[PDB]
Amino acid sequence: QYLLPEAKAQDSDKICVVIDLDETLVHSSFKPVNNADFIIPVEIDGVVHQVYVLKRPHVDEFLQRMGELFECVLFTASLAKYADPVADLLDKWGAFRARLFRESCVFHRGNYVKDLSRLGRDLRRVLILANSPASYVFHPDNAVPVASWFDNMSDTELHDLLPFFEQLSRVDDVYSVLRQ
Ligand SMILES: [Mg+2]
Repeated sequence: QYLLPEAKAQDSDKICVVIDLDETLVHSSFKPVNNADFIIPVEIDGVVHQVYVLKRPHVDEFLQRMGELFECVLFTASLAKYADPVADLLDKWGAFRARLFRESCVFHRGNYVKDLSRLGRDLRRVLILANSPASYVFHPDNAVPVASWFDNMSDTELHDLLPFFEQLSRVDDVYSVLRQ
C-alpha cells in the first residue's frame, strides 16, 4: 500500500511537495529558549519534557502560499508526538494534506531517507524541500535544497525560494527544470 491515499479532487492536478520539518521550517530544542514561538510538552518514558520551538522567518507566508501552489505533505524523521502538535500550531491554513513521520522513512546507512517512490504520486510531479541531501538520496532530481536553520532571525531562504516554487508549481514535469 502507498504512503498517501489518492489525491482529493482539489489536489490531483497539482504537484506534490514533500516538506521536512526540522531545520527546514522550524527548529526545536530541549534547551530552554526565551521568547519561543511554541513550547510543546513531550512525554518520554513517562516523564514530560518541554520542547522549545522557533519558527523560521517567513514560514507563515511560505506555508500559506505553498498550500495553494501544491498538494503539500509533511514528511519528518521525527516522531508524531512531537511533530503533530507542532504542525497543529504551524499550519494555520490546512496546507498539509497529509503527515508522515519516522516510521514512514527508510533508515539507510544511518540516515532517514524520504523515499518518494512509496508516496503514490507520479515522480514527474513530486518535489521534496529538505535541508539535508541525506533526506533525498534516492531522489536527488526531485529536490530543492534549503540551508539548515537554527535561530538566525535574518534568514530569508523561505521568502527567496517562493518565486522558484511559483515557477515549479506550473510545469508539467519537474525533471524538465531540475534535470532527469
Ligand atoms: Mg530536517
